[PDB]
Amino acid sequence: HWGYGKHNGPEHWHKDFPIAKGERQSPVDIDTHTAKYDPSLKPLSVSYDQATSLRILNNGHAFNVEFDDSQDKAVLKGGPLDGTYRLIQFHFHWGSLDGQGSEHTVDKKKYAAELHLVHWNTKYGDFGKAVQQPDGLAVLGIFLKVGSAKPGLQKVVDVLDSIKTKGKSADFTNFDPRGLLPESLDYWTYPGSLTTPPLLECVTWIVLKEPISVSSEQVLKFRKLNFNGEGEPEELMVDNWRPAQPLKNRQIKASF
Ligand SMILES: OCc1ccccc1
Ligand SMILES: [Zn+2]
Repeated sequence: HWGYGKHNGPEHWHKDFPIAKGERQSPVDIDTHTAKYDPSLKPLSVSYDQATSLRILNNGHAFNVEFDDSQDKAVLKGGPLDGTYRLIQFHFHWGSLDGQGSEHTVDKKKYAAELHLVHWNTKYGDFGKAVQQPDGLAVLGIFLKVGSAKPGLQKVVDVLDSIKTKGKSADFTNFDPRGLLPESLDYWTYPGSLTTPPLLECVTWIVLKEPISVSSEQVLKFRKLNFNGEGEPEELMVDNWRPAQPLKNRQIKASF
């Protein structure tokens, strides 16, 4: 199956998922000089005060912190969005080195990692139906650079020991995602896709301009995770990022 190795990595995905060469694939390089300020964009609204996290899972390609999305508790709205999108999970993509790891790039610059807060359009009833719609998901992307530690991320870093291998999960209640947000909500937005198979073209991407900083020790712990399951040969979970894809017929808009 698909992965990030030499024989099943991003350049191989198109064989099982033809949409990999589609018209609105993600991630993309964000050319800051070509992105245009869009005055029609409404302010972004991130309401995570009532967010209810439940568990953290190592799924073989990243670790997801999952939330209870059976009620409107943590929602994203505004910005380029019409309607309300509910937070279902967040995960990261990172590298083997601080010089790479992000999926989106800024003027070709690669960050050490990238956080994806995934939300689905409540008008479609559930995540499974939303991914079958062009405007089914809204994903907030946040870059990570190495420098000072991010206090709000430590709880995540500390539990990784308990989900080292694929298929392992652990209770992860009362985690506040507001602790992973940068100060400014200025962003770039464009229509795209999931960056992992099935690569469905159902995402309105909202990528924040301001990165958050995490410590060398924090990202170091990410790199100790495994792509493999327990009892299998150990392959470190690193470089689980898809590279930039052709922008094709799309315009990236800036909120600033
Ligand atoms: O890349 C965004 C994404 C969201 C949900 C599931 C997979 C991928
Ligand atoms: Zn992702």
